[PDB]
Formats: sequence, structure tokens, C-alpha cells
Amino acid sequence: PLTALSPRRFVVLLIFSLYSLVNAFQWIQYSIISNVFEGFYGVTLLHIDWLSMVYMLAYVPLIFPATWLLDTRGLRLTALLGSGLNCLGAWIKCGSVQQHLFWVTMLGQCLCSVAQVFILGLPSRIASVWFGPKEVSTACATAVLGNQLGTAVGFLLPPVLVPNTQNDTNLLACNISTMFYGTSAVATLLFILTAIAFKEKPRYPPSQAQAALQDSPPEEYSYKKSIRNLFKNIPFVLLLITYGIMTGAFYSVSTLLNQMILTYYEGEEVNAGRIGLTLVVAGMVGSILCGLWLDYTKTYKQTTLIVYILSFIGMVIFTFTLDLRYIIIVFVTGGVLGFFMTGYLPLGFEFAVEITYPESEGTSSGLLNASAQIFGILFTLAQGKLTSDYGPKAGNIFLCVWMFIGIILTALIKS
Ligand SMILES: CC(C)CCC[C@@H](C)[C@H]1CC[C@H]2[C@@H]3CC=C4C[C@@H](OC(=O)CCC(=O)O)CC[C@]4(C)[C@H]3CC[C@]12C
Ligand SMILES: CC(C)CCC[C@@H](C)[C@H]1CC[C@H]2[C@@H]3CC=C4C[C@@H](OC(=O)CCC(=O)O)CC[C@]4(C)[C@H]3CC[C@]12C
Ligand SMILES: CC(C)CCC[C@@H](C)[C@H]1CC[C@H]2[C@@H]3CC=C4C[C@@H](OC(=O)CCC(=O)O)CC[C@]4(C)[C@H]3CC[C@]12C
Ligand SMILES: C[N+](C)(C)CCO
Repeated sequence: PLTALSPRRFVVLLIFSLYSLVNAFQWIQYSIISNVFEGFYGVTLLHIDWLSMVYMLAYVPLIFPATWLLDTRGLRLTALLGSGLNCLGAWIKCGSVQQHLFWVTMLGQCLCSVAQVFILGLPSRIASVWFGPKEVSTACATAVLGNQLGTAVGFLLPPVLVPNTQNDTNLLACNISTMFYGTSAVATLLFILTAIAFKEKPRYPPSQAQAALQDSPPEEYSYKKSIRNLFKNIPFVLLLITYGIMTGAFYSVSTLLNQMILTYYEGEEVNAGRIGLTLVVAGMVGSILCGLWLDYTKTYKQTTLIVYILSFIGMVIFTFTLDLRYIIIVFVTGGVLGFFMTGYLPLGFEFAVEITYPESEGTSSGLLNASAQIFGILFTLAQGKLTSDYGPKAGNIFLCVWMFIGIILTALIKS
């Protein structure tokens, strides 16, 4: 066949990497300053925990219908739906600047959650469709890095944008409205860019594989059968459990970092945001380094076990060092912990893709993400309860025990 590369692909990626960013910024914006919103709305921290967890709750059941819609309708419809849903959720958030309108913020968060189901699975498909064989890996990696950067921006900005001025309600409302207006304007702009430039497919397949895929007639795939076949493979089940445990621990830590820091350090929301940003940035660095190191080594189990062990060590040291009352210690421990845990995720995802090579990669990715969402919900609930009742240390020890169980499971994996 005939294959060629078009410049538009870059734009198609860039816009995505932008509107996948904003969604991430909206996932944690409430959690990082959860105390401020708790004071403003007169609600409990469980409300902010649910604001964080609605992403997982919505993603869990809608992953497979979204995959079917993407496979049948195409990429353009999925991108349009994601961008429009994100923009609409932000606009709904704009109308939630009243102390008695928490439900409006909840509705906006639900809309962003529904957008996430379309947003999350895009990277691999966009990279395959629009980029060549020597750039597909780079395109997917930079898309995931854009999502991670959005998470980091959500960690960093809100603490500074909205100071905890509980004394005056007008100033807090003004700051919240300003943040919501900025986010909604950015989301609407990115939706306009997606509607204008996000083409369904390039004129020529970027690579021979994409040309063959286009030439080959579409064939229906039974997602239920694929899931049933995948569940048979015990090693895949173990890898799924371990990846879910790791991702859920990361999500719970991200959600409850504000509470953990506020328990010991008072009036340090900006420092908490900086700690989260350092954690996520070190996570990206570790992800890149681990990906390249895995590509060079060709070993999929020893690296996974070592990374899991180091992540558990980081979690334990963070737990036993957070109470020392030194912010530098918290910065360092969070940085190393995030490095290890966030670098684990790409390794586990690639291992799952490789081990299940006969099976469809999309179904495996969807199952991995669903397990991560469920584990994150459970871990966030348990750790929040423990922190509220017994303090951060109890929930941190619970997470450490879960990480040790994950190490055991990873050791039991065979391949
Ligand atoms: C990781 C462990 C602890 C939990 C794993 C749970 C999964 C087995 C769940 C999570 C999401 C579920 C899915 C959520 C939504 C749907 C769509 C649903 O669609 C229909 O009702 C029509 C299907 C058809 O077209 O035949 C079918 C079941 C399915 C795939 C579910 C099958 C079971 C899944 C994969
Ligand atoms: C559209 C899709 C994404 C699903 C949307 C589901 C949410 C709207 C639901 C799921 C779980 C619900 C929460 C489950 C439990 C609680 C605790 C509940 O707390 C109490 O009743 C006691 C409060 C106190 O301690 O004073 C308040 C409602 C809330 C936050 C619920 C609010 C609505 C939530 C977030
Ligand atoms: C695989 C799953 C099912 C394991 C679940 C285990 C949990 C039930 C464990 C994990 C961490 C434990 C907690 C770790 C630390 C403490 C502090 C402990 O504090 C005390 O009152 C005694 C010690 C002291 O004096 O400080 C009370 C029990 C508690 C909350 C533990 C209760 C039981 C927990 C939640
Ligand atoms: C993918 N996020 C980290 C943005 C949300 C998880 O529920």
C-alpha cells in the first residue's frame, strides 16, 4: 500500500494532550484544597473524597461501551464527546460558587468523570492511527505524560489560586469563581480546537500496519468473550490485581495528601501542593527511565518485582517520616515514593499487553484501568476513614500492607 505522514497528526496529538490535561486538572483541584471547600460548603471531607472518586466510579462501568463506540463510530466522535463533556462540566462548575450549591459542583464533576472514560483510552489509538512506526511509542508516551502533567498542574495551582481565607466568604467565592471561569474558558477553547482540527483519520496511513488495518474490512469483536478469555490467564489476573493495588494506592495518596499534611502541618496548603507536584514530576521521570530501561533489558518480571519492592520501601519511609515535623523530609519522601509508584504503572501496563499478546490489547487496557479505579475507590474510602478516626499513620500502614501483598502477588507471577 501507500503510506505517508501529514503534519496535522502533531496538532491532532497536541490538542488531545491539552484537553486530556485540563480534565486531569479538574480531577484533583478539589482534593488538594479539600479543607477550603469543606469550610466553604459546610460539608465533610467525605464529600471531597467522593468528588475525587466519582472519576473512578464513572469509569468503571462505562469503559467497555466507550471502547465499542470508539471502535464503531471512530476517533472523531470520541474526541468530540470528551471535549464537549469536559467543557460542559467546567461550565456547570462555574455556576457552583454558592455555599448552598454543592450539588452543582457534584454534577460538573460527574460530567468530567464521564468525559474521562472517552479521554483515557484515546492515546494508543491516536498514536497508531496518526503516527508512523518510529513515533507511535513516542506519541503514546507523550500523551500519558500530558495526562500526568495535567495531574501535576491540578496539584500545584489550586493551593495558590484559592487561599484559605475562611474569615471572608466573599474573597473565597471570588477566587473559586475565577478558577472555575479560567478552567471553563480553557476547556471551551480546547473543545473549539478539537471540533475544528480533529480529523477522523489522515489521508494516507502513517505506517504499513495502519494501511493493512484500513484495507482489511472491519470485523466485529466480542468484548465479553475477550474478557472471559483474559480472566482464564492466572498470570494476567495476578498482574491485574497488582496494577490495581498500585494505582489505587497512588489515587488514595493523591486524594488524601491535603488531609495528611494538614493533620501535622497547619496552614501549609501551598506546601502540600508543592509536595504533590514534586511527587508527580518524579513519577514522570521514573516512568520514562523505567520504560527505557525495560526496553533495553528485555526483562519483564525482575524489573517489576524490584520496582514494587522499592515502592513499598518508599511508602514505608514516607509513613514513618511524615510525622517528624520537617517539610523537607515530606518533600523528599513524597518525591521518591511517587517516582517509584508512578514509574511502576507503565511497566505493569506493558507487561500486561505483552503477556496477553494473543488477546486484544484494548480489552486488557480497559480491564487494567477498571481494576485500578475499583482499587482506588476502596483504598481512598478505607484510608480516609482511618485518617479521620485514627490519623494518617493507620491508613498509611494499611496501604503498606496492601503494597506488601502486591509484592507477594507479583512474585507469584510467572512468565
Ligand atoms: C478487578 C476485580 C476486583 C473486579 C472486576 C470486575 C469486572 C468483571 C467488571 C467491571 C466492569 C464490568 C463491565 C461493565 C459494563 C458492561 C457492559 C454490559 O453491556 C450489556 O449489558 C450488553 C452487552 C452486549 O452487548 O452483549 C455487559 C457487561 C459489562 C461488559 C461489564 C462486565 C463485568 C465488568 C468488566
Ligand atoms: C453520574 C455518575 C458519575 C454517578 C454519580 C454518583 C454520585 C452522585 C454519588 C455516588 C456516591 C454518593 C455519595 C455516597 C455517600 C455520601 C455520604 C453522605 O453523608 C451523609 O449522609 C452524612 C454526612 C455527615 O457525616 O454529616 C452524603 C452523600 C454522599 C457524599 C453521596 C453523594 C452522591 C454520590 C457522590
Ligand atoms: C487484607 C485486608 C483485609 C487487611 C485489613 C487489615 C486492617 C483491619 C488493619 C490494617 C491497619 C490496622 C490498624 C493499624 C493501627 C492501628 C492503631 C491502633 O491503636 C491503638 O489503639 C493501639 C496502639 C497505640 O496505643 O497507639 C488501633 C488499631 C489500628 C487502627 C489498626 C486496626 C486494624 C487495621 C485497620
Ligand atoms: C486518571 N486520573 C488520575 C485523572 C483519574 C483517576 O480516577
